[PDB]
Amino acid sequence: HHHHHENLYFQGGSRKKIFKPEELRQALMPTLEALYRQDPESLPFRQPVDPQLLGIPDYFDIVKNPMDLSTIKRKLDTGQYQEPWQYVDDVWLMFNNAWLYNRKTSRVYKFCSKLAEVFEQEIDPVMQSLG
Ligand SMILES: COc1ccc2c(c1)c(C(=O)Nc1cc(C(=O)O)cc(-c3cnn(C)c3)c1F)cn2C(C)=O
Repeated sequence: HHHHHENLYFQGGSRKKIFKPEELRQALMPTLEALYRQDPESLPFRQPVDPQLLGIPDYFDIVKNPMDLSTIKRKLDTGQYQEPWQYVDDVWLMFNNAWLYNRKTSRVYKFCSKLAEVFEQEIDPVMQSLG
């Protein structure tokens, strides 16, 4: 959760601007696209986890707030984010759920780490420009 330390405007205080959905798409969709471009690493993250399909019925005992790339895409596509930090926190939620649910020595854990590396590189300059 180190990103809470930077861009303190998103952490708290009074409203200084209204982000329009188009503004957020233009700034943020490229960072999401960067994750989708990771093949094979994005494949476990392009749809919500389906416990019955994947044989992991305990999934929702562990992960209370599921998230995935397609949901994040949809929220950007339909204007459901009011501010950029909400998008960033959903990306981190997706990664944190995967790292929580999966052992370190499983494929999905490894793929999560790769995607997290890619995201950090793409997002940092973007969030500076929006803060
Ligand atoms: C069996 O144990 C687990 C445990 C956690 C998993 C997954 C599996 C997982 C996953 O396998 N997602 C997934 C889902 C689907 C789907 O159709 O819903 C498809 C793939 C997939 C697509 N192509 N490939 C090679 C794999 C895919 F990787 C995604 N997970 C997450 C994000 O935690």
